[PDB]
Amino acid sequence: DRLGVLTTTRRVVEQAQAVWIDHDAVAQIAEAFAARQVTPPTWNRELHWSDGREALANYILVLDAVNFCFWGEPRWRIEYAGAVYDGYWALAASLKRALEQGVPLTDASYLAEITRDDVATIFAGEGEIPLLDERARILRETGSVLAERFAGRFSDAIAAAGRSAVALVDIVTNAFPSFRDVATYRGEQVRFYKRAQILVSDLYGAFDGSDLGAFDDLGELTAFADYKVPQVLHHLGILRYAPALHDRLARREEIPAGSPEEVEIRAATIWGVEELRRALASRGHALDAYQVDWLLWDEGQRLPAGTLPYHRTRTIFYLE
Ligand SMILES: Nc1nc2c(c(CN[C@H]3C=C[C@H](O)[C@@H]3O)cn2[C@@H]2O[C@H](CO)[C@@H](O)[C@H]2O)c(=O)[nH]1
Repeated sequence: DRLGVLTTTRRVVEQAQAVWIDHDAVAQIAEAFAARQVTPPTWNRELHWSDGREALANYILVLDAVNFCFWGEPRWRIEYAGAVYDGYWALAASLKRALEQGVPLTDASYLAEITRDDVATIFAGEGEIPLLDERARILRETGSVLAERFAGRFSDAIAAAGRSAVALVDIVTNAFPSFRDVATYRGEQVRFYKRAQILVSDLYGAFDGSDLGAFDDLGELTAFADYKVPQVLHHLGILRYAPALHDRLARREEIPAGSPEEVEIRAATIWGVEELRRALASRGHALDAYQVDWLLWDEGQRLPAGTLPYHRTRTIFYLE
């Protein structure tokens, strides 16, 4: 456990007061998923952009740099190629739309200099992308670190990982402050690394496990502690919420980032996915944790209305 995500989240799950895993539900979900041999959707090529290996690598870095927090009213929606998109697909469609119109979002020089007005246009639609100014600051940070550290080529960073998914997460969090996804719980550091781990899996997806997306240790990635996978784990009965937390999610009351309740949901999401992976594997359906994550996240896209709302956390980068 070379990143310490499973080890530190395990401490949270064992002590957790608002969140617990129903291991009976895990076994019952495993039985059903293993029977119909469910796999995750193929990495989505319609709404993800593509080009040369150097450009595609920078595109993945940019995509996942700003891959967070799409909720709010009025709902942020985007028009691309005849269809309207919200949430993640709005992020993906907005970047692809921009690049196709010749916006150089793969050029470190441009990224380093990008204005509030530039990213407001890239993400222009109904409402406004949450934390707009924050995404401008991250794209500047991302651009200038690419330029200074890696000759404006994320391929250099990937090359230095030596086809270790875990080594690449560590290289990203070391170099890019905004990818440092840790918290504390009862005075102990909890490590999560949602966006850095997503990034590694998105390279694997984009490059078909070849060239820059080649990794010999993808099994070492955990789930990505977001707000849809826990909502899917709650819907499937795997995650249970205590009264006060349940009522907060139902009332759509925002939950402060790094608060005990938020850290417990995220830690229980990691261990919810890992317990489902173990149970599935025991029933002869061996998947990697990131594959179980993708599968569950896909389920998140078509939950039956009346399902308990996802937790609302404003992703904070107070330590720029
Ligand atoms: N755990 C998890 N979270 C994901 C994703 C994604 C998008 N992933 C795509 C890439 C490969 C998968 O098959 C998906 O189509 C966004 N997100 C996050 O979901 C939330 C709402 O989009 C945000 O917190 C995003 O950062 C995921 O796969 N797993």
